[PDB]
Amino acid sequence: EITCQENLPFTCGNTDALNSSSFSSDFIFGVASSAYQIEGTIGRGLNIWDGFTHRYPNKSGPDHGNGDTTCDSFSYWQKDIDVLDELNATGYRFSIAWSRIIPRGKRSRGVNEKGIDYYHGLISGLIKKGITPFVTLFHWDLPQTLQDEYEGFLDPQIIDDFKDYADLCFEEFGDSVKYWLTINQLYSVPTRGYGSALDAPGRCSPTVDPSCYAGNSSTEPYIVAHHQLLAHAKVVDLYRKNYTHQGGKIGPTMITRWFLPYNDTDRHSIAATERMKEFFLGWFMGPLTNGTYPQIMIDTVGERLPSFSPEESNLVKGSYDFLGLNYYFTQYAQPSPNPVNSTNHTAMMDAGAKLTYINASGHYIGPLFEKDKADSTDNIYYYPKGIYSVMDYFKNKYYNPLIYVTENGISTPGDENRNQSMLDYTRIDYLCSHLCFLNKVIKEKDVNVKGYLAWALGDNYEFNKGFTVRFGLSYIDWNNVTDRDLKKSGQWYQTFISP
Amino acid sequence: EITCQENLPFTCGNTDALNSSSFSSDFIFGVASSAYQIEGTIGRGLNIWDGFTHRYPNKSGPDHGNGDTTCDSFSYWQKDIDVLDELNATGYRFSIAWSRIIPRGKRSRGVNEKGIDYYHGLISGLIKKGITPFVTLFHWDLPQTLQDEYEGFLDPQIIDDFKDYADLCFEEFGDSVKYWLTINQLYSVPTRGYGSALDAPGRCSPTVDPSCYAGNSSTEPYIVAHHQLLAHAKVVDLYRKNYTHQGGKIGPTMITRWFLPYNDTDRHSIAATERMKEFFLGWFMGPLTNGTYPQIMIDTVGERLPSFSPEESNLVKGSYDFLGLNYYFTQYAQPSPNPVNSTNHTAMMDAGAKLTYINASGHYIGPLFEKDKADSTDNIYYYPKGIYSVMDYFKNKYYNPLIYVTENGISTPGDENRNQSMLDYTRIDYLCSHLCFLNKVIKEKDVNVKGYLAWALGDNYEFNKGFTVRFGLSYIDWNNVTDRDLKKSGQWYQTFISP
Ligand SMILES: *[C@@H]1O[C@H](CO)[C@@H](O[C@@H]2O[C@H](CO)[C@@H](O[C@@H]3O[C@H](CO[C@H]4O[C@H](CO)[C@@H](O)[C@H](O)[C@@H]4O)[C@@H](O)[C@H](O[C@H]4O[C@H](CO)[C@@H](O)[C@H](O)[C@@H]4O)[C@@H]3O[C@@H]3OC[C@@H](O)[C@H](O)[C@H]3O)[C@H](O)[C@H]2NC(C)=O)[C@H](O[C@@H]2O[C@@H](C)[C@@H](O)[C@@H](O)[C@@H]2O)[C@H]1NC(C)=O
Ligand SMILES: *[C@@H]1O[C@H](CO)[C@@H](O[C@@H]2O[C@H](CO)[C@@H](O[C@@H]3O[C@H](CO[C@H]4O[C@H](CO)[C@@H](O)[C@H](O)[C@@H]4O)[C@@H](O)[C@H](O[C@H]4O[C@H](CO)[C@@H](O)[C@H](O)[C@@H]4O)[C@@H]3O[C@@H]3OC[C@@H](O)[C@H](O)[C@H]3O)[C@H](O)[C@H]2NC(C)=O)[C@H](O[C@@H]2O[C@@H](C)[C@@H](O)[C@@H](O)[C@@H]2O)[C@H]1NC(C)=O
Ligand SMILES: *[C@@H]1O[C@H](CO)[C@@H](O[C@@H]2O[C@H](CO)[C@@H](O[C@@H]3O[C@H](CO)[C@@H](O)[C@H](O)[C@@H]3O[C@@H]3OC[C@@H](O)[C@H](O)[C@H]3O)[C@H](O)[C@H]2NC(C)=O)[C@H](O[C@@H]2O[C@@H](C)[C@@H](O)[C@@H](O)[C@@H]2O)[C@H]1NC(C)=O
Ligand SMILES: *[C@@H]1O[C@H](CO)[C@@H](O[C@@H]2O[C@H](CO)[C@@H](O[C@@H]3O[C@H](CO)[C@@H](O)[C@H](O)[C@@H]3O[C@@H]3OC[C@@H](O)[C@H](O)[C@H]3O)[C@H](O)[C@H]2NC(C)=O)[C@H](O[C@@H]2O[C@@H](C)[C@@H](O)[C@@H](O)[C@@H]2O)[C@H]1NC(C)=O
Ligand SMILES: *[C@@H]1O[C@H](CO)[C@@H](O[C@@H]2O[C@H](CO)[C@@H](O)[C@H](O)[C@H]2NC(C)=O)[C@H](O)[C@H]1NC(C)=O
Ligand SMILES: *[C@@H]1O[C@H](CO)[C@@H](O[C@@H]2O[C@H](CO)[C@@H](O)[C@H](O)[C@H]2NC(C)=O)[C@H](O)[C@H]1NC(C)=O
Ligand SMILES: *[C@@H]1O[C@H](CO)[C@@H](O[C@@H]2O[C@H](CO)[C@@H](O)[C@H](O)[C@H]2NC(C)=O)[C@H](O)[C@H]1NC(C)=O
Ligand SMILES: *[C@@H]1O[C@H](CO)[C@@H](O[C@@H]2O[C@H](CO)[C@@H](O)[C@H](O)[C@H]2NC(C)=O)[C@H](O)[C@H]1NC(C)=O
Ligand SMILES: *[C@@H]1O[C@H](CO)[C@@H](O)[C@H](O)[C@H]1NC(C)=O
Ligand SMILES: *[C@@H]1O[C@H](CO)[C@@H](O)[C@H](O)[C@H]1NC(C)=O
Ligand SMILES: *[C@@H]1O[C@H](CO)[C@@H](O)[C@H](O)[C@H]1NC(C)=O
Ligand SMILES: *[C@@H]1O[C@H](CO)[C@@H](O)[C@H](O)[C@H]1NC(C)=O
Ligand SMILES: *[C@@H]1O[C@H](CO)[C@@H](O)[C@H](O)[C@H]1NC(C)=O
Ligand SMILES: *[C@@H]1O[C@H](CO)[C@@H](O)[C@H](O)[C@H]1NC(C)=O
Ligand SMILES: *[C@@H]1O[C@H](CO)[C@@H](O)[C@H](O)[C@H]1NC(C)=O
Ligand SMILES: *[C@@H]1O[C@H](CO)[C@@H](O)[C@H](O)[C@H]1NC(C)=O
Ligand SMILES: *[C@@H]1O[C@H](CO)[C@@H](O)[C@H](O)[C@H]1NC(C)=O
Ligand SMILES: *[C@@H]1O[C@H](CO)[C@@H](O)[C@H](O)[C@H]1NC(C)=O
Ligand SMILES: *[C@@H]1O[C@H](CO)[C@@H](O)[C@H](O)[C@H]1NC(C)=O
Ligand SMILES: *[C@@H]1O[C@H](CO)[C@@H](O)[C@H](O)[C@H]1NC(C)=O
Ligand SMILES: [Zn+2]
Repeated sequence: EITCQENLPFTCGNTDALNSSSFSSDFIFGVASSAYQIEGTIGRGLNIWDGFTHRYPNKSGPDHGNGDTTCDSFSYWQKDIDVLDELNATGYRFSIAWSRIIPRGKRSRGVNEKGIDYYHGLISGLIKKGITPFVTLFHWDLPQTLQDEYEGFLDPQIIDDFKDYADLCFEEFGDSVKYWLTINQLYSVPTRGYGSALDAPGRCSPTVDPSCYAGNSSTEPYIVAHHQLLAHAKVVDLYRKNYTHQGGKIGPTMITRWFLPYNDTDRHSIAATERMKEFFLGWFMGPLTNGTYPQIMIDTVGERLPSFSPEESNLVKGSYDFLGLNYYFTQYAQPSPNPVNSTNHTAMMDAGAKLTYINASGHYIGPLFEKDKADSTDNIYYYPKGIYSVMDYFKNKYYNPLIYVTENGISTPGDENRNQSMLDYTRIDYLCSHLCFLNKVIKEKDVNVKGYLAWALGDNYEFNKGFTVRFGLSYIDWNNVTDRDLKKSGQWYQTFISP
Repeated sequence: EITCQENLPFTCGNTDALNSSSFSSDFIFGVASSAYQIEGTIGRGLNIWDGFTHRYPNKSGPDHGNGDTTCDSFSYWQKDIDVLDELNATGYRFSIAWSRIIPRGKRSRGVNEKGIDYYHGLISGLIKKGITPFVTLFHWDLPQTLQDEYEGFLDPQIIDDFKDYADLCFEEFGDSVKYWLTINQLYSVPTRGYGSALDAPGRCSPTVDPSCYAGNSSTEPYIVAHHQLLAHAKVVDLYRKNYTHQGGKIGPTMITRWFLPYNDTDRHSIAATERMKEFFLGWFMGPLTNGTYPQIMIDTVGERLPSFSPEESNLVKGSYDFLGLNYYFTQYAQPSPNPVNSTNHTAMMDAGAKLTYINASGHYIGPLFEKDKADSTDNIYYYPKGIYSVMDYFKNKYYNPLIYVTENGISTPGDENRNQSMLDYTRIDYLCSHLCFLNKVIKEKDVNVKGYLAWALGDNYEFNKGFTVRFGLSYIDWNNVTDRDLKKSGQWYQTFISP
C-alpha cells in the first residue's frame, strides 16, 4: 500500500523510498522544453510570440524579457543533450518552431533547409544517447505571416497550413520521431490569446484590455478552440493515413487541473466544480472522445459555440493515439455570475465559476506554487493529489486513454542569486510529491500512464514572465548562457532515475 | 566668393563665418530619424527588420543589437520634440512604421487606431513648435506578413498593399503633413536586402552567403528595384490625384554618392566612374525622369532587367514633386570584371567597377568617415565637395529638381565613453564642411535645394551595426534611454541655426 504526502514537509526526495524502479520497467522519465522558450530567433522567421512580446513588452514579462536569445539552444542544443545524458533520461519533449522550418508559414513558399538540418541533428543526437523524442509540432509559435494574413487560428485557413507543416515534419523527421504532439495545451491560446489577451496574439474585447489590437473575448475563444480541434484532427488523420509505416503515435496536449468545491457541502459550489471540469477539460475532451462539445457548454454558450458537421465530428472523435497531459495545480470552484451582455464578457465567464486556492473555511489547498508580489492574495498553491485525481478522471471519464505526463514543474524566483537558485529544494518537493501520487494512481487505479516529462530541462524564457522566474532542473546564467548546470533538483532527479 | 575646405583641419564650425543666415531665409534646417531605429516594438506588429535581426543576429550588428527597445521614442516622442525645440529646428524627418498602423500589412485586415494616434500626437506636437514634418512612408520596415505571404517587394502584389497603406497615411495625416517621402534610399533594399543579404529581408544566391534562406543576387535586385519604382509611382499618382487638396509635395529618397576616377588619366577608370553614376544614380533617376532605365544598364543587364510597359513608363516618369537626397560619401571607381555566369554573381557587379577611398597614386579622398576594425583597408573616408558635385549633377542631368537633403551625418564609435561621445568634434567638422559646400553649390550653381536634415536626431539602432556606433546630435544612455542630451555637435548646430 502506497501512502503519499499532501503537505509540507515531504520525505519523498529520498530515493531509497521513491525512485524509477517504483514504476514499470518501460516507463519513460525525462524533461520538456519548447522552441520559443529556448532556441532564440537566429536562423528562423518571426512568429506571433516575437510579435506579441515586441508590440506589448509589458505583457512579455515584468522585465520585458523575450525569446530573442534566451538560452540559445540554437547554438547549444548539444549542451541540452548533455543534460539529458547526465540525467540518464529516456525521454525529451521539445517543439519544432514552425517559423524555423517554414519561415513564410505556407509550405508552398519554400522550406528552410538549414532549419530542417537543425532538428535532424538534435533528433539524431538524442537517439544516439538512448533518449526518446516527444515532439510538439505547435507550441504556440505561429508564423507571424499567418496571423497577419488571416489571424491565424481565428480562420479556417489555418487548417490546411497546419496540415502542410505537419506533413513536412512527418516526412523529414518521422523515420526517427515516434511520439508526436500536435498542439500544446489546447485551452491556453483560446483563452489567454483571444480572451484575456495575456498571451499571443493578444486579441480581446476593447473593454477587457484597451491595448488589444482587435478581438472579441466572448466569441473568439470558441472559434479558435474549434479551429484548433479541426486542425489537430486533420493532422492526426494525415499521420495515421499517410505515415502509418513510421510506427509512431500522435496526440494532443491538454493542460489539466483538478477542481474541488470551494465549499464541499454547498450544492452550488459542487455544481460549479463539475461545470469547471466540463468547461476546462471537456471543451476539448468531449470533442476528442465523442465528436461533440459538453452539453453544459452547448446550453450555456448557445450561438457562440460552433457546430461540427457530421464529417468534422467523425474526424475529431478518436483523433489521438495517446494524450499528453500537462499538470501543475488544482483549484477550488465556487459559483460566479455569467454576464453575457456585459461589454467585458469573456468566454471564461461562461463556466459560471470563480477559482481560488483557499476554500470557504480558509484552508489553502497545499504548498506555495507561485508567489504574486503585486497581489499576495493571488498566490498560487499546489496540490499533489491532483495528479492522482486527474489521471483517475481521465481513465474513468475518457475511455482509459494512453497517457504521457508531458509537463509538470514549479518555478523559483529570478530574484534569487545563483546559490539560492541551485538550492532548489522546493522543486524537489514538488516533483517528488507528484511522482509519488502518479505511482499511486497507476498502481491503484490502473491508469495507462507510460511516461513523465518534467518542466523544464533548463531555465528559459517563461511565457508572460520573462526571466523573472526559473523552471529549470538545470541552471542557466543569463550573462553567459552556454552551460546548463544541474541544480539540486536535477541531481535528485538523476538519482531518482538511476537509484 | 565662397571658399570651402576639403581637408582637416576645418574652420567652418565658427558660426561667425557659417550659419543659417548664410542660406536663404526660408531654408529648412533640422534632423532625421526612422521608425525601426527609434521607436521600439511596443504597440506595433512585426516587420522584416525584426525578422531579420532575430533570425540572423550576427547581421543585426556586432553586438547583436536590434530595434526592440532602442531609444524608446514610442514612450519618449515628446523628448524628441524637445530636442528639436532646443535646436530651433524648422524640419524633422521621421518615418511611419507600417507595422504600427497596419500590423497585418493589408489595410482591409484592419488598422491600429492607437498607432494612428501615436503619429497624430507626434505631428501635432511638431507643428505646435513650428517644426515642419518630412514623413517617410517606408523606411525599410515592411510588415513581416507581407514578406512571408509573397516576399514583399519581390512580388507585384506589393504595389497595391503599399498604395493602400499610403492612402491611409494621406487620409489620416495629410491635413498636417505637407512633405512626404515614399521609399527610403531606393538603391539599398535591392542591393543589400536582395543582393548581398546584409540587410532585411536577407535574400541572396546560395554561394554569396549560405545563410540566406532563398534568393538570387543576380536577378532579384532588379526585380525589387522595379517594384519599388512602380509602388512609388502608384503612390505619387494617388497623392497627386486624390490628395491635391492637401497642398503638399511628395518624392522618393535617393542615396547619393559622388564618383571620381581611381585614375583620372586612365580612360578605363573614367569609364567605370561614368558607369557608376548610371548604375547607382541612374538606375532610379532614369526611370524617374524619363521612364526608362539607362542605356548602359539595358545593354549590360539584358534579360535580367525588367521592362516598363508604356503605361508604367508614363506612371513612373515625373513621379516626384521633389527629391530627398541622402548624401554621406564619395568613392573612386576603377574597372572590374562582370562574371555573369559565376554562381556568386551579384547585380552590383554589373556596373563593372571596383570602389575605393584611395586613388591610384595613394591619395585618400578625405577625412575618416568610418573605421572598420576587422579590416582597416576597408575604412570609409568622406569628401565634403561631393555634396557640391552631387547637387550640381542632379541639376544638370536630372532637370533642375527641387531637392531637400534628407540625411547627412557621421558616426562615432560606441566604444567611446560618454564624455568622449559628447565631445563629438569630428561630427561638427563633418556637418559644417558639408554645409559649407551645400551653400556654395546653391550660390554658384543655383541648385534648388530648400532644406537640410542631418542624420540623426539622437543615438539609435544603426542598421547592420547595432549600438556599436552612434550617429546622434544628441546622446542617449542605453542604460536609461529617457534623456536625449545635445552633444557638442547639437550645441554647435543650435548656434548655426540661431547665430
Ligand atoms: C455524444 O455525441 C452524441 C451525438 O453523436 C450526443 O447525443 C446527441 O445529443 C444531442 C443533444 O446534445 C441530441 O440532439 C438533440 O436531439 C433532440 C432530438 O431530435 C431528433 O428528434 C428531434 C427531436 O424532437 C428533431 O428536431 C431532430 O431533427 C431529431 O429528429 C433535439 O431538439 C436537440 O436540439 C435542441 O437542442 C440543441 C442543444 O442540445 C440546440 O442546439 C438545438 O437548436 C435544439 O434547440 C438536439 O438536436 C441537436 O440539435 C442541434 C443540431 O446541430 C444537432 O444536429 C441536433 O442533433 C442527439 O439526439 C443525440 N444523438 C444521439 C444519436 O443520441 C451525446 O450527448 C449526450 O447524450 C445525449 C443522449 C444527451 O443526454 C446529451 O445531452 C449528452 O450530452 C454525446 N455525449 C456526450 C457525453 O457529450
Ligand atoms: C528616354 O526614353 C526614350 C523612350 O521614350 C529613350 O529613347 C528610346 O531609346 C530606345 C533604346 O533604348 C530606342 O529603342 C530602340 O529602337 C530601335 C528602333 O526601333 C524602331 O525602329 C525599329 C528599328 O529598326 C523596330 O524594330 C522597332 O519596332 C521600332 O520601329 C530598336 O531595335 C531597339 O531595340 C534593340 O535594342 C533594345 C536595347 O536598347 C533591346 O532591348 C531590343 O531587344 C533590341 O535588341 C530599341 O527598341 C526598344 O527595344 C526594346 C523594346 O522593349 C522597346 O519598346 C523598343 O523601343 C527608342 O527608339 C527610343 N525611342 C525614341 C522615341 O527615341 C531614350 O533613350 C535615349 O535616347 C535614345 C535616342 C538612345 O540614344 C538611347 O540609347 C538613350 O538612352 C531615353 N533617354 C534616356 C536619357 O535614357
Ligand atoms: C458551506 O455551505 C453551507 C451550505 O450553504 C453553509 O451552511 C449554510 O450557511 C448558511 C449561512 O450562510 C445558513 O443559513 C443561515 O441560517 C441562519 C440560521 O437559521 C439564518 O439566520 C440565516 O439567515 C441563514 O439562512 C438562510 O438565509 C438565506 C435564505 O435564502 C436561506 O433559505 C436561509 O438558509 C444555512 O443554514 C447553512 N446550511 C447548512 C445545511 O448548515 C456553510 O456555512 C457555514 O456553516 C453554517 C452552519 C453557518 O455556521 C455559516 O456561518 C458557516 O459559514 C458553508 N461553510 C462555510 C465554511 O462557508
Ligand atoms: C594612370 O593611368 C595611366 C594610364 O593607364 C598610367 O600610365 C600608363 O602606365 C602604363 C604602366 O601601367 C604605361 O605602360 C607601360 O609603359 C612602359 C614604358 O613603355 C612599358 O615598359 C610597359 O610594358 C607598359 O606598356 C604597356 O604594356 C601593356 C600594353 O598592353 C600597353 O600597350 C603598353 O602601354 C603607359 O605608358 C602609361 N601611359 C601613359 C599615357 O603614361 C599611370 O601609370 C603611372 O604613370 C606611368 C607613366 C608609369 O610611370 C606607371 O608606373 C605609373 O603607375 C596610372 N597612374 C597611376 C598612379 O597608377
Ligand atoms: C462579440 O460578438 C458577439 C456576436 O457578434 C456580439 O454579440 C452580439 O451583439 C450584437 C449586437 O448586440 C447582438 O445583436 C447579438 O444578439 C449578440 N449576439 C450574441 C451571439 O451574443 C458582442 O457585441 C461582441 N462583443 C464585443 C465586445 O464586440
Ligand atoms: C476546506 O478544506 C478542508 C481540508 O480539506 C476541509 O477540512 C476537512 O474536512 C473534513 C470533512 O469535514 C474533516 O474530516 C477533515 O478533518 C478536515 N481537514 C482538516 C485539515 O481540517 C474542509 O471541510 C473544507 N471546507 C469546505 C467548506 O469545504
Ligand atoms: C539566377 O536566375 C537566373 C535567371 O533565372 C539564373 O540564370 C540563368 O541560369 C539558367 C540556368 O543556367 C540559364 O539557363 C539562363 O541562361 C540564365 N539566364 C540568364 C537571364 O542569365 C541564374 O542560375 C540564377 N542564379 C542563381 C544562383 O540561382
Ligand atoms: C589622386 O588624387 C590626387 C588628389 O586629388 C590627385 O593629385 C592632384 O593632381 C592634380 C593634377 O595632376 C595636381 O594638380 C594636384 O596638385 C594634385 N593634388 C595633390 C594633393 O597631389 C592625383 O592626380 C590623383 N591620382 C590619379 C592617378 O588620378
Ligand atoms: C527503489 O524504491 C523502492 C521502493 O519503491 C525500493 O524498494 C528500492 O530499494 C529503491 N531502490 C534503491 C536502489 O534504492
Ligand atoms: C502597458 O502597456 C500598454 C500598451 O501596450 C498600456 O496600454 C498599459 O497601460 C501599460 N500597463 C501599465 C500597467 O502601465
Ligand atoms: C496523402 O498523401 C497523398 C499524396 O500526397 C495525398 O494524395 C492524400 O490526400 C494525403 N492524405 C491525407 C491527409 O489523408
Ligand atoms: C467588468 O469586469 C471587471 C472584471 O471582469 C469587473 O471587476 C467589473 O465590475 C465589470 N464591470 C461591469 C460593468 O460589469
Ligand atoms: C562562458 O561560459 C562558458 C562555459 O562555462 C565558458 O567556457 C566561457 O569562457 C564563458 N565566457 C566568458 C566570457 O566568461
Ligand atoms: C542508466 O539507466 C540504465 C537503466 O536503468 C542503467 O542500467 C544504467 O546503469 C544507468 N546509467 C547511469 C550512468 O546511471
Ligand atoms: C552669419 O554668417 C555670415 C556669413 O555667411 C556672417 O556675415 C554673419 O555675421 C553671421 N551671423 C552671426 C550672427 O554671426
Ligand atoms: C553568423 O551566422 C550565420 C547563421 O545565420 C552563420 O552562417 C555564420 O557562420 C555566422 N558568421 C560568423 C562569422 O560566425
Ligand atoms: C481615388 O479615390 C477614389 C475613391 O476611393 C478611387 O475611386 C480612385 O480609384 C482613387 N485613385 C487613384 C490612385 O487615383
Ligand atoms: C566569388 O566571389 C568572391 C567575392 O565576390 C571572389 O573573391 C571569388 O574569387 C569568387 N569566385 C569565383 C569562383 O569566381
Ligand atoms: C533615468 O533617466 C531619467 C532622465 O534623466 C531620470 O529622471 C530617471 O530617474 C533615471 N532612472 C534611473 C533608474 O536612474
Ligand atoms: C528661432 O529662430 C528664429 C528665426 O531665425 C529666431 O527669430 C528666434 O530668435 C530663434 N529662437 C531661439 C531661442 O533661438
Ligand atoms: Zn526581440
